Amino acid sequence: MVLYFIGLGLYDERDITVKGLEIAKKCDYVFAEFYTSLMAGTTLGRIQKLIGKEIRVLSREDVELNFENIVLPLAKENDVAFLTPGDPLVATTHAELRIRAKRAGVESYVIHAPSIYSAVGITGLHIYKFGKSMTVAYPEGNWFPTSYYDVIKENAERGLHTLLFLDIKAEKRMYMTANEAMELLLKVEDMKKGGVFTDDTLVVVLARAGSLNPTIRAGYVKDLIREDFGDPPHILIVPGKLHIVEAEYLVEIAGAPREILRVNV
Amino acid sequence: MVLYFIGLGLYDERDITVKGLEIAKKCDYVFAEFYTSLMAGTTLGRIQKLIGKEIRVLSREDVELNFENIVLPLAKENDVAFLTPGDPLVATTHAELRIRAKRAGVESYVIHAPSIYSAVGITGLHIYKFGKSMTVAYPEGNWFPTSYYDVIKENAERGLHTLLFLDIKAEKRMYMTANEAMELLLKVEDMKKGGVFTDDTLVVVLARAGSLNPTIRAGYVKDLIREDFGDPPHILIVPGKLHIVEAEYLVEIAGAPREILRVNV
Ligand SMILES: Nc1ncnc2c1ncn2[C@@H]1O[C@H](CSCC[C@H](N)C(=O)O)[C@@H](O)[C@H]1O
Repeated sequence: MVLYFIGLGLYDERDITVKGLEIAKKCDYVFAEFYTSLMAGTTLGRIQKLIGKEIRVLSREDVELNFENIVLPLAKENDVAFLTPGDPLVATTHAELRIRAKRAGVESYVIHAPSIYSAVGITGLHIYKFGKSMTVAYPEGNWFPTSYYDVIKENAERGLHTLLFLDIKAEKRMYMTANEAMELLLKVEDMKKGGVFTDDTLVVVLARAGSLNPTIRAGYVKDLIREDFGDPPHILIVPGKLHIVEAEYLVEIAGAPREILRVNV
Repeated sequence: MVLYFIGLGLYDERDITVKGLEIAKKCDYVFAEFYTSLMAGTTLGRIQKLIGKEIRVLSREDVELNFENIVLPLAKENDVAFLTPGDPLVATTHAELRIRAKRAGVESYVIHAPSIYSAVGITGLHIYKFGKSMTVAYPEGNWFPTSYYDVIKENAERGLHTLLFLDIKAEKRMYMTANEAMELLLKVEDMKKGGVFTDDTLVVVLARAGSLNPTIRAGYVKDLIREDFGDPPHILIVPGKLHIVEAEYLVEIAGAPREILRVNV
């Protein structure tokens, strides 16, 4: 009679909360999805071994079109868990799955876990200063989407930081790199000539957040566009003007150049 | 000789990530602070029992003024952990403590935990639609803060939601309720009269996120300003223009008036 939405955290199998693990261990069935994101620092095998339950993986269609035919029926007469990378209900379409549960006469509870939305705090940027967030998407065929670029302009205009998720093909395991995102943005800039993202723009790159050894780097696009930030996933952040303390952190902790202490403050 | 900033999570001691618990268990000395937020579902005892260590609680002054004299010294010789509610670097100034660690020749690592900042996902509001966030601070003497009112206006104009952290004076056991935050906002509307926050403004209240049964309520200020949402902590959210599915969730899950189902696009 209960469905548990349990987050797995940021990077590996230990990023799940003690509450999340203990509850999942007492469930009769355990589902998971890895289409909204992947746990780059672990495997399904390691996650199963830790929970001690076999985990049936679901596709985007399994969830989006048949959550009520696949997961909810079992939740009617058992304790069922639905695992997802990060914090549950962060992924735009997930909240409504709770409405489905309600409609099916199933109770649902949410066990939270670390999300990249809060993990970026490790970049030293004050979290209250973040504005609208967006995802950078790959152009394709006759379609060049550029709204993420307009958002950077609108946020920075107001002194707000912009968090940019990079496109991902979880099935193909093809991640967009911070480098590809920057070059995409330089291309969009050349098209709109808006002066929003150039070689002189200051950006922050966060890779493998959650890991004990994440890669935190800050600098101008002209020097970072070709730097190796390691293995995915990659998160890109275009900061609005900086508070002196944020700059000091980026310089001391993320190796940013002294120049931002006068140029971007 | 290392320093770990370990988040304890949103509500009780089980909201700590497995990574955090296992590392906290092997540390030589364990420090913590409980003034940046409130964990209503646990006590210091349960935390000590859970990690098997004496925890010495620090005050805002011990941290802001003597972190480098109290904590950093031991980090030179032993492995130390600094426990904080939620995520250690979110809506705090704890990030700056890493700079102090570096300048003292001490290595630091951050272990994330579920933060209220991503927990907003449980309100059904798309977290990418959140704009700049702010804190509603208690008036002090003749000084009456009002920036949080302008922020709501700014975000609303852009159709973005506004997350409002509520104030806290842990040394006096004071935790601002959503009700008090609403009262303060109506007063500010009085001074400014920008038509930003009134009896007809739709708001969302999330209380004690992280527990199995948090209070999630949505409605008009005229009907919510006197309603009891349980014990703290509470945050307050002033949504902008809603998406259809955001509205459906608020009504079905957060018990909002059916008529916010009709959006004025
Ligand atoms: N479980 C919870 N439920 C509702 N609000 C919460 C909360 N935990 C924190 N808050 C809100 O945030 C304020 C403290 S701000 C510090 C936040 C913390 N680092 C984190 O990651 O969550 C509180 O006064 C309250 O308004």
